[PDB]
Amino acid sequence: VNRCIFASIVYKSPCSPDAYHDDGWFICNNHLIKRFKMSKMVLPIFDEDDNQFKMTIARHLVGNKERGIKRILIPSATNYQDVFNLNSMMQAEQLIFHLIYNNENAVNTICDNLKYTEGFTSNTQRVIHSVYATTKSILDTTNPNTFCSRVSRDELRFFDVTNARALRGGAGDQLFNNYSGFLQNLIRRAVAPEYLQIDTEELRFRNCATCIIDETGLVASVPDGPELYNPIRSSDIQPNRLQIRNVLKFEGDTRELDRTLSGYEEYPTYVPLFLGYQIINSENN
Amino acid sequence: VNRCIFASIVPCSPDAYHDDGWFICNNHLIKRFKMSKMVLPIFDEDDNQFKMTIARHLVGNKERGIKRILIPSATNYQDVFNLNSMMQAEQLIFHLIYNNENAVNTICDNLKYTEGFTSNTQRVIHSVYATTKSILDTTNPNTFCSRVSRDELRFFDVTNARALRGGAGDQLFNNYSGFLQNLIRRAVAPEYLQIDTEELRFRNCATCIIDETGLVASVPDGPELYNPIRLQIRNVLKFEGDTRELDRTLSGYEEYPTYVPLFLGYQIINSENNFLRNDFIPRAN
Amino acid sequence: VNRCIFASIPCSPDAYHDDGWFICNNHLIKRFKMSKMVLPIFDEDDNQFKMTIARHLVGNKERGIKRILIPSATNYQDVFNLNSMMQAEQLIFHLIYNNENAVNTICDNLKYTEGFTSNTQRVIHSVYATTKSILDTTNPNTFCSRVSRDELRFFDVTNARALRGGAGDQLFNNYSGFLQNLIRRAVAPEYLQIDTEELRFRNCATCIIDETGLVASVPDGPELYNPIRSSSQPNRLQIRNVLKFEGDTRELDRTLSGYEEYPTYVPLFLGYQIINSEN
Amino acid sequence: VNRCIFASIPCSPDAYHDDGWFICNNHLIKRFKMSKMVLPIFDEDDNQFKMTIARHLVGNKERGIKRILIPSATNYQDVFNLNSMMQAEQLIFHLIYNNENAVNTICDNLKYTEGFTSNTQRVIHSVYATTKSILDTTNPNTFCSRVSRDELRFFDVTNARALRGGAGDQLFNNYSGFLQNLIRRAVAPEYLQIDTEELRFRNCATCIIDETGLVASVPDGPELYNPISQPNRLQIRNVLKFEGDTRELDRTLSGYEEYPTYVPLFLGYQIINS
Ligand SMILES: [Zn+2]
Ligand SMILES: [Zn+2]
Ligand SMILES: [Zn+2]
Ligand SMILES: [Zn+2]
Repeated sequence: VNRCIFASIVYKSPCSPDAYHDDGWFICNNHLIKRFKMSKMVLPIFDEDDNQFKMTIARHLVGNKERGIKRILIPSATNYQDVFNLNSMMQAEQLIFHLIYNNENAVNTICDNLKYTEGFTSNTQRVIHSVYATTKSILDTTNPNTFCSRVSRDELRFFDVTNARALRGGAGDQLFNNYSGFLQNLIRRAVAPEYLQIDTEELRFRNCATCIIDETGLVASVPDGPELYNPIRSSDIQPNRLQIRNVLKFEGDTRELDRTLSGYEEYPTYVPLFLGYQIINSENN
Repeated sequence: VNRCIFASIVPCSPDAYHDDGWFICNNHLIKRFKMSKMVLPIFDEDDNQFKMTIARHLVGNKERGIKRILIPSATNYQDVFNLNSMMQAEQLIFHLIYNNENAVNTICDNLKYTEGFTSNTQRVIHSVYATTKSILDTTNPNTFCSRVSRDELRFFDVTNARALRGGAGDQLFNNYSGFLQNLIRRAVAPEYLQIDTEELRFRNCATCIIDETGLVASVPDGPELYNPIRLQIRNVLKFEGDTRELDRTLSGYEEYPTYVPLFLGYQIINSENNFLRNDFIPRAN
Repeated sequence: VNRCIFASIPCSPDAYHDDGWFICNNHLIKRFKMSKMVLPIFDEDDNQFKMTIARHLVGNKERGIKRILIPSATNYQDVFNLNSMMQAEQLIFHLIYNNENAVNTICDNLKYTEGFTSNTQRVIHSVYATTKSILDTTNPNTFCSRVSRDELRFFDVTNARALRGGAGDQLFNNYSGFLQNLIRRAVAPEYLQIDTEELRFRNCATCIIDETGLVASVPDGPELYNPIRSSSQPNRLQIRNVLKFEGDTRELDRTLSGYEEYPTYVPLFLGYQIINSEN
Repeated sequence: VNRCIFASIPCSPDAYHDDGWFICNNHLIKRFKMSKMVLPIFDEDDNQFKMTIARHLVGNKERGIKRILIPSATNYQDVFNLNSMMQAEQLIFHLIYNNENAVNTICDNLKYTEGFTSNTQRVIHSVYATTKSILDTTNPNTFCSRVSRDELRFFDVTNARALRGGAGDQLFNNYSGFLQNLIRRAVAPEYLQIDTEELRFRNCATCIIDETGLVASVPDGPELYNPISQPNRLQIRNVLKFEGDTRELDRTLSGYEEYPTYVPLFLGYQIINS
């Protein structure tokens, strides 16, 4: 039932129960925290008030104080190994990552290593092969670059729209493609465009984008100036050597005054992901 | 207790009864200015909290010009306010607000010309008048001994705050009646806040632009964002709610608000904090 | 009997307890960031006894003027928004600093009020008269006994062998005897010349005195860490910068509890002192 | 249950439990006139954290040899009469100080008198083997097989700023790894760069380590107030010159806090980055 690759892995995998349901997302929200700093979300859209589309969206908890690498949400096939250091991680995780990045050479090296171990042949071979095949089969349950484009559509999505005060830049759609198509689907669920064309009409959803794609990887960054403050809830996640941090935090009184005011309309303040443009065909000409 | 200015009417929401500086029902707020009494929760995620007002615009997307105007400039009041439709009390209120002494005295003589004034309704009417008067009087920051902002100053552009530049919008704000200034400063959340030692950016991009024509909802650039809500045409568009159910997973997903709240102007705090926050003094710069 | 001066007008319990200190610990903490305490002493043996020493409480990250514990009579008018607190405290401050001009100014400002010609005048006379009475009980006039007296004894270690001291050592003699005494009561002389031998009790003085007043400055290097602990304004808020650590040895701490604890503080030491024959 | 070295054939309650001190505090005083202690410190964010430290009680003593806290391998056999101990414990000290020539000299007298039934050979050799095993548990490099892989520490602060502690640190490295370990227990650094955070903890170091041994104090002039052949029979008697109160006037101050009354060992420089 549980789709999650981590739920396939064998420790604990206390997946968020959603993964047992129709949505079919590749990852439990828990592991979404684990490596991605992001929460799946919805942004319902409607005109006749039938709430029709309920389109998915994602929010990130990237700390404002993060710099450099930590700004990167998802590293490129270049240097993801350096970003992650999978030796901090189990062999199953290493396998999965190498598969996703198509590091088939490393996959070969791991299978060579395990070959000569008796615990491989005696016990683990069924686990390794079942996980390998199952994972790849899941990927190829979509892989719309392959498989007749059975899943989704051409979809007419673009992420590449000009920043008008930028130069005529734009690159690494090649890299987008090179991402295993489950990644591309994930993005197509994470990031809404600022714009959509209806078959006869265009609609705009935010004043400005919120995220960018470097050749290095997806980066939550302002196009200019300081990053916005992110109040990371800190409700959710080792320091075997002791770990320390400074932090800047509130102090002050008077909060009681809100007792009455709390009745008013209240605004959620998370950081959504915006980038790109969409259209629906009037006809599949 | 009910302190909506439109209690004077000779109907307000119960929410008006809170002792709060709105001095208006959400009812009349909507019915005149297409806005809602909203608030911002702000957190430092120890569950240390801070809070501010919000009011999303409600005016429909398509309509233009005066339709984009939320409240006209005094020089342009009647262009929006079709006074002839609007009851003399309403007219007098507005004229006072805009300082239209001329119209005030005009209505004064109209009292006599309304030979029904012989009915001694004048007593009630003028009582209502003075009632109204009271509130403006209280709002008047110019009263010598009234308390004023000194830890704080609000501005209506980034540059205007950052260098006290001759922001024409800020100039015209000052020129407006003190009540209007008060209501604006009450309603409008900034894009940025400087702090006694720090600065915070809430969004990379402002909501709207305003100019000497009046209070204006216009976007800074491009098209207005989507804004949802007998011999006539309902003209409704409709779209394929095919019932492709997904709630079985999505129901837990957090839903981003579909609203256009205010991120307009720039606040400075630049002093040893002595907020004294629990008082609605005019608190002028 | 309440000993604290401020109790005239929330005092710590030691105010009403038999403190030899002038001031309640609450007021001391608020104003000058210090805590009242002691050190024991031994006649080479279990035959042991005490001497008072305070420790200051100022943070590691305080800088410039903030480094001052007790400013001089000049700079204190800048260090403290004297307007920030009730007129009576202003008058008390001016009296203790001998700012009698400002005292008279406050008196005139009060008399200007039309409500002064009432029981307000009685209250004011009573309060400041009692304050002055205590002050003059502390201020030398024919003072000769052990109690509440000192007599030409030096902290300048180098000239104290000559029974002399530098102008900086003289400095506090410029202040009221109240100040001079309570200073020396709080801060231990690090060298001592007992009537029989001279000894040292610490090698590295923890605090310094300047014309600006009492500076809780390190003589050298970076300032030492301080945990600000315990101890208000509905009006006020701000942001705090908080260091913290993780990786707790919680179950090893059980074993760590098994041996003597040495707490850490900044006890106040400087200079030198001569001691009289005692009985 | 848990044991110190001196469980080797008395033991102390201090040695019912250990964290790599592996001596009674009894023996700490008995040998080097010091007591072990903990140094709790905190941030008020419920952020308590503790360090190990020791204190000596040998202030106001004179001419060095009286209050040297630790000998040197060059001189320990001189400053301590080896005849003070029996049952070849001299060999244990020779191991600790790396005088394996003296170890062999003792073994020359342990093979002599075979002790067929009592197996005095074994009687010494079991202790010696456990000593060597513990010493290489405190191996001078603590190679990763040796749990308790130490973090960096420096003592010559001035080159610890260059991470190049000089002759003092070289001599420390030459000293037996157990000595190094126990120094890590006893001596708090004057400075720690905890993720570059160069904290300072005291006005000044107290003790100083010479190539000849640990000296309780750098200065010998400004000595600090310090409370506390025919052996087993000596007596000393004291005289004091200070008429005063009958130790009751101080009862006024019975309520207030008192500052600690010790001279802990503060010395050196440390870095702990990532
Ligand atoms: Zn999972
Ligand atoms: Zn109303
Ligand atoms: Zn008091
Ligand atoms: Zn023992």
